[PDB]
Amino acid sequence: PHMATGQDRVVALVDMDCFFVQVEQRQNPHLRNKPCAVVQYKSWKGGGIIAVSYEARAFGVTMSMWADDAKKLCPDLLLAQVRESRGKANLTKYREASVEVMEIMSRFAVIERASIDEAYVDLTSAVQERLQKLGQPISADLLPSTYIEGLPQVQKEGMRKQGLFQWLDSLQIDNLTSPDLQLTVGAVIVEEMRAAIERETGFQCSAGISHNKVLAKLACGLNKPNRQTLVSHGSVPQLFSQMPIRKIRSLGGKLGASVIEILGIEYMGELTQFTESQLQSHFGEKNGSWLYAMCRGIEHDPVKPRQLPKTIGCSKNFPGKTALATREQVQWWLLQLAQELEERLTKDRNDNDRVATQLVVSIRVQGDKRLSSLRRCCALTRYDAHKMSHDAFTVIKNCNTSEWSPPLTMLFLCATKFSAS
DNA sequence: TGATGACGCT
DNA sequence: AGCGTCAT
Ligand SMILES: Nc1ccn([C@H]2C[C@H](O)[C@@H](COP(=O)(O)OP(=O)(O)OP(=O)(O)O)O2)c(=O)n1
Ligand SMILES: [Ca+2]
Ligand SMILES: [Ca+2]
Repeated sequence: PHMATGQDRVVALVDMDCFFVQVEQRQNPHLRNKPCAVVQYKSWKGGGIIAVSYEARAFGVTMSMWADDAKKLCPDLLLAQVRESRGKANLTKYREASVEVMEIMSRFAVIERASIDEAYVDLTSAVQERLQKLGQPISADLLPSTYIEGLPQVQKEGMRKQGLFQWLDSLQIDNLTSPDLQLTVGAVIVEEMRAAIERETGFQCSAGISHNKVLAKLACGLNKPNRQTLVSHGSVPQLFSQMPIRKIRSLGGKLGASVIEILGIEYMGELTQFTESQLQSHFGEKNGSWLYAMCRGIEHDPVKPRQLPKTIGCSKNFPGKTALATREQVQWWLLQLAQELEERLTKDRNDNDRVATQLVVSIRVQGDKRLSSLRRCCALTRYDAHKMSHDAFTVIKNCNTSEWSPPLTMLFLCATKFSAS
């Protein structure tokens, strides 16, 4: 009676399907329902693919594939190019499409912007309200695109409905504090949210509904595209019993590899065999407690009330022979970046009633193994591109070993530390 | 041959 | 503060 079960909140994660592709398909109907991809920089191997329609994925086309290589798998692949301004990729169209979706989501609940195409939603309050509206049963008709993970327990839609039926058939609708009922009502609301997003933007999305952010995110990916998935507390032991550790958000990197290496396990469920102290011993007090709870389906990270980015940045690589070797080059490109940055900052100030107060300048030198050879901050007191680019140079001036030596393979300008205005 | 953006550590 | 990790 004193063991927490992490069933206190209803949390959703809404993620747009093949997002940059949908933005380009809305604009150009010729791309709709076709194997297509979004690329940046046409000149090297046809350009780098950064988003892929589900039709193209069926041919094996992936992110981070050169377009020329993708065409070997999928000869009729259609392409849309990222806009280029001031000599660099410009992502404005996708950021603006993002604002369309985020503003719609914000009508339903306060959201946390987690990326350009996804947000978490805390629906706990909304669910309580809808529950008061309700002791009536919940019809399957209200969950037309919802999967219940773990159920049923020979066509795709047939399986979905059978699982949904088993779920609804055993719900206790007379209990307003039932976690399973709360999740179900959550899923009804997310059906409504996803309907509004598609009606008002044209964009389809997937979603996960569970009791916390990590499970919601995991759920979202289980049935994509254009579907949503409910992961109940009860579904966790079976789900985690064969779930590779790397699939869980934040464990896809070196920490996750060390969990696998040090403990000699493969699946998230196997973590339950360790005491909290054992896990803290290996991975630190914070990670240890987090893992101990998370492998039990429990996580407390709040949905933060933030739908605007906290930083506004401009970045460009200069690979191989294109590395910047003269001061005229370095200053010209700092200026190009500063000009895009000023543009976005001025728009931000008018839209969002805030001003950035710190400019961060980051570079990479040719032979450096680190992604950043220098990261330095200075004051950002005026939205002026020439001043920002001049300040950036001043701050990286002493890096030159010299004519710029070694040549620079990356420049980065980032506006940070916003204050109300 | 990429362009971002959040958060943790000392 | 500057660096790193993780991700999208
Ligand atoms: N390494 C990456 C990953 C993504 N994106 C951009 C392109 C994507 O369209 C968008 C959202 O990324 P997702 O990882 O959510 O992938 P998609 O939305 O493209 O596909 P899915 O339907 O699998 O979510 O962000 C990017 O520029 N670089
Ligand atoms: Ca997506
Ligand atoms: Ca995403």
